[PDB]
Amino acid sequence: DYWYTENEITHLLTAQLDEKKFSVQPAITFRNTALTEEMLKDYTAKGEEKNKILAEVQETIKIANLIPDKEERALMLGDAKKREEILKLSDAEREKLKNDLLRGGEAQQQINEDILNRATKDIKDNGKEAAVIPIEMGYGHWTVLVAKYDKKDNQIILTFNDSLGNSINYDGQKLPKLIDKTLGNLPNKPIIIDEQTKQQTDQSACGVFTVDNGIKIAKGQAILSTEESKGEKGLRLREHHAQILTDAMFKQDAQWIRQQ
Repeated sequence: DYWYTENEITHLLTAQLDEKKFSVQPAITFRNTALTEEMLKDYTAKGEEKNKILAEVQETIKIANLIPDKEERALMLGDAKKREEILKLSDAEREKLKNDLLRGGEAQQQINEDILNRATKDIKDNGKEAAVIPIEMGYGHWTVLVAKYDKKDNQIILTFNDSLGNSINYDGQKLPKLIDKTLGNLPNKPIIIDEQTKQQTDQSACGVFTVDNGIKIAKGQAILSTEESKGEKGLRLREHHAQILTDAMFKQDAQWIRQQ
């Protein structure tokens, strides 16, 4: 509603960036939950180990019901109930479910690398002066990474910002780990510039500033400082974004307009 989806971010960026000079990449997305061997026992535990887990799930349901915050309660309870359903499946189906989960996670990390590499190919081989990559650090936690290339020094430079005021190391250095996995073998290590500019602490505003930061960084212009970001700037940007959207795609203007 208030929260931007990748669809708007991509359109807003494309609409405000010369495609001959700038390439807008599809989003790099990270899960915010870690996969653990213990979590997977929901799929692999059999016999008594399985019975013990089903037992704890059923107890959780009984307690999760009591969580005082209504929104938090619904989330924890819904997930416990889902877990109960999973534990009730056949061993064979729990196994397929686990494999689906692992397949998706593997796809996600390979696709994330491919986007970083494509962005790098764009600025290094295809004449683009910037590649803009929207980065989702978690559900709706939109941030931006802009890739540029100094040919004279054969040097890749990546510029990041998180409008909420987190560093690029947010959530266990997942993004720097990706960058180094993908590009840490280049003749010259990628230089990382973290703008670390807190702009607005509403998670609703992440997509608004992701767009504005990406555009500005792409063009070599200073992003909106903490000072300029105060007040109704997030609103004005959002209104402005709805106009740009309206000047083509009406349904996404209406989305950005909703309250939440």
